[PDB]
Amino acid sequence: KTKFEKVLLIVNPKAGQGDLHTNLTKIVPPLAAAFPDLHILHTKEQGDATKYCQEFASKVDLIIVFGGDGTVFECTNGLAPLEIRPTLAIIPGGTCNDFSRTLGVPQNIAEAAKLITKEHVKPVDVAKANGQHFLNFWGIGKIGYYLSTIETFPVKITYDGQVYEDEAVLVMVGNGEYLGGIPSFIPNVKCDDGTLDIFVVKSTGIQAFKDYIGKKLFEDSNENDIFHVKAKSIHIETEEEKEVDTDSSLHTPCQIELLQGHFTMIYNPAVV
Repeated sequence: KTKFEKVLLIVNPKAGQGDLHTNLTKIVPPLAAAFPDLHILHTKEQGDATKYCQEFASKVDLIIVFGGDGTVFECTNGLAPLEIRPTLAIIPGGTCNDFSRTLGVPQNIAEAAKLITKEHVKPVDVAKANGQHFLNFWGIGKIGYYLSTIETFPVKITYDGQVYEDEAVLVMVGNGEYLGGIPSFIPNVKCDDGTLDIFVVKSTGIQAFKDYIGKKLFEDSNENDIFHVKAKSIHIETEEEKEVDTDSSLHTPCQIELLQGHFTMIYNPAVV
């Protein structure tokens, strides 16, 4: 007997290295075997995943998304503002699959589908920036590309009553544990620790920051060239309005809040 009476699987037909038929041979059978009421819908256009989430949110217990970061993000945005939000699961169908990695989901899609079958679920925090939800990151100054080509601007940050003023080349607020297919360069960021990670690279910390990239660090290095703190309530102000990037249209100034345990998600306890 399962804890998910009704299941929806959303499929992006474009997703996955291989072709639709081959992908579906890998993921559907274990799901169909495990869940006696399973509804499968293909997306057709941008926005469909969001609409399916919103339509089935009160009707199913588990929503599974097969697709890349864009499709996953459609789901996050679809579900986050709703009063009733089923458990969510991801089968990685893009190149980065940042949030699936955060949950320790196998990148082999057959293995990812079988994982869902084990029904291991945990609460995950969801961020809100100026009334916009994000799962992974908020940044001023997507990630897979910006890193590859890795000027200064003043910033003022208030976070739980304290403040930080300085000249920064990059400002980020992290929730997810992976960015651009690899471990987040923000040390000890966690999707479920009840706080957000502020990470600032100062005009002078470019070199040091280059060093952080790639590594999974747990302690900080350059308190002088890089500012890193954890906070629950964050306000970021700049000299001139700047544009914001997330997992979208925001811009400074900006208030950020964290919704603790807002989603429940399937994950891999053998890895995370």
